[PDB]
Amino acid sequence: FDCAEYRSTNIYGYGLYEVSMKPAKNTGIVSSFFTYTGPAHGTQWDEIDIEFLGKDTTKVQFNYYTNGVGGHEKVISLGFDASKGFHTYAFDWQPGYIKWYVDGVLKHTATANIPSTPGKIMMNLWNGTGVDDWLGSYNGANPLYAEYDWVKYTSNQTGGSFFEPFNSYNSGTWEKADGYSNGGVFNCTWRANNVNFTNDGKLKLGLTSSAYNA
Ligand SMILES: [Ca+2]
Repeated sequence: FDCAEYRSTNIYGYGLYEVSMKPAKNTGIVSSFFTYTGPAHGTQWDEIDIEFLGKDTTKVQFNYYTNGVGGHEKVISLGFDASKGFHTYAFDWQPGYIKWYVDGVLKHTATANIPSTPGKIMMNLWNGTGVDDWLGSYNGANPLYAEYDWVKYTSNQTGGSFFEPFNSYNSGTWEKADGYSNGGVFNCTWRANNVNFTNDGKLKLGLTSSAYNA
């Protein structure tokens, strides 16, 4: 299977992160929005997530890692099927807390071990393996798509905030991952061809089958 990941070329720190998106629905996959940095960037592993388990798009899972330590999962019931339309998700990441919101309403707050290292803004869609209890077993359904209408970041004591509407590939600010696979539980290869932009200005990530899957 071929999957998709769009990520920022620069790094960002404390500030408010907002994304308007519509994840994909299907057992075995994840659609997400998150910050990430790690060792392959000579840092501790720090990440804040917003993930939709395709197995149940009426819920959202929040998590974060500080120095490679995770285990802060929090699943919340949205009260709607995220896969049916665009909603705004966000997290405000400050030195002493992380607050997550859904359509402007505070849904969860974390204060233990909040991360500090700026990371890149990443969005991806993939099928997993080896973690059937968490994601459900992937049944090869394809093609599947996750859509993003816009990303906005408001820096604290940082430099530049930005607004990205996804009208087209802005390669000066983002990159499409290509030709490698994260390995581990990610059971697909990232492909730049699977990162596309629709006509009405949405980022569209696709999950498709490869020759050996048919
Ligand atoms: Ca847009």
